[PDB]
Amino acid sequence: EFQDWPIVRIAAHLPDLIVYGHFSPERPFMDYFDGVLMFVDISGFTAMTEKFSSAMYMDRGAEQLVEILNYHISAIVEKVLIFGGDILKFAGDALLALWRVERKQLKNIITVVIKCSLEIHGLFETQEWEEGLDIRVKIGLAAGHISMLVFGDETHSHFLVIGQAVDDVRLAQNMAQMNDVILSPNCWQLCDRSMIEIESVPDQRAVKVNFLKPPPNFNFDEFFTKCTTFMHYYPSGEHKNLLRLACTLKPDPELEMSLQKYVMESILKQIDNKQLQGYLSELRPVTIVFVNLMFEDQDKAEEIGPAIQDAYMHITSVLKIFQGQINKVFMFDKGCSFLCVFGFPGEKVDELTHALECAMDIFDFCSQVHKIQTVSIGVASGIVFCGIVGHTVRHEYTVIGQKVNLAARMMMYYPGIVTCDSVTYNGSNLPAYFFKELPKKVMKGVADSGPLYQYWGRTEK
Ligand SMILES: Nc1nc(Cl)cc(N(Cc2cccs2)C2CC2)n1
Ligand SMILES: [Cl-]
Repeated sequence: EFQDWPIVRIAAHLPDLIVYGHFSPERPFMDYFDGVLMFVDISGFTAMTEKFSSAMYMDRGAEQLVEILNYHISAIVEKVLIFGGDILKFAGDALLALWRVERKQLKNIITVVIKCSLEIHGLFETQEWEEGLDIRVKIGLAAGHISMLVFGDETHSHFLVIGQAVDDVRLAQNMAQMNDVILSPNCWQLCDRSMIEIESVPDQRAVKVNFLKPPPNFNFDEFFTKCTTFMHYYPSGEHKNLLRLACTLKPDPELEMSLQKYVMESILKQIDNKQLQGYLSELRPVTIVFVNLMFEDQDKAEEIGPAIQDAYMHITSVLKIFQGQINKVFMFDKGCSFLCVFGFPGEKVDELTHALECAMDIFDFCSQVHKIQTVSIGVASGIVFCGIVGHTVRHEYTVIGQKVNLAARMMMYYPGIVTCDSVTYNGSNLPAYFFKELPKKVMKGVADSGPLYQYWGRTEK
């Protein structure tokens, strides 16, 4: 069976949630379901990101980084897929996966997902990034009601999953130490407590898995086979050796038109064999504009949806003018954030002045969108790693680096304003009184930030 059609290559960049969705063209589009979520990332990775920027890598740092990252993350991906999970999105060295199931099957699926989690940790027992540095992962699990949001215009589409289970998995995974599997409170509440031995996490209702101790007669393979009854797209029969059913997709121009809207044009160029397959793995100077949209505690998905949509419509128009791309969209703890990048495949130009002007335009517009409580934007400029991360069958373009993290922390630690780093401030074709030098905050994962500035804008008022 020939499988290497463009439609199949596009499907590598998307979950089954999207590939096999069959939803309307209205934007926003929302749907509601239940599932179990897994959030996982890799320890010692930042350490490596640093190693690969240095001269010892002889101009092949981005190539070597992408290789070693994909070596590890593709193993995680394969575990997830063989356990029946759907990888939703990647961000750097992190990924979110979903096992969508009927409410009645949540108990047994939690068991599957815990076993998957333990098998993931098992890959990394004894593993080192390099001699002297271990590679381990941290896992959070959650379960419950999940909403999906699809937003976009006639040319581009984005999706998010939303709700308390989504917030829960992020919180769980944040409490995890290397080697941990943390369960959300609701996940512990819904699980097969007869089989899962936990310990309390101090000052938290979330719990830590110590062991899976199944009954004497339990057989995991048989249990798993029964669970597959409820997995609509588990590869089976003649396709039992495939990691994904999506590998069997056949040409279908209406489906392909829908799916391509989720994928960046430079990626589609590679997929169409009009660009070299290695061209997107690079350490390149970019400017990151990280936009955070905060909603109220009580806001439901049905009001968040339209507001994201409205914000998006303006974001995309401004980025187009200023030559920027949306690299990734995230949502947790009532903040929807857009990781925007100026300068990447082909787009290099007063990149700084424009990133700042774009940020102010976004800030001013979004601040007026109904339901958006606070807009915050962090702007940082520097060398970042760009590349397609994941497995051959399930991968995405992503950006990794200290300036990405810096922009992300700025937007959270300095809410309600537009902030920029020192590179941006100094490089800009703009006068000093357009800025305000800020108090320096101690920020998680942040270096010495260097001086940080608010972009005040062109007038006092
Ligand atoms: N809300 C949301 N949706 C998706 Cl599909 C992904 C995503 N993020 C951020 C989150 C991580 C954990 C819970 S939400 C993944 C890509 C890092 N956030
Ligand atoms: Cl870096």
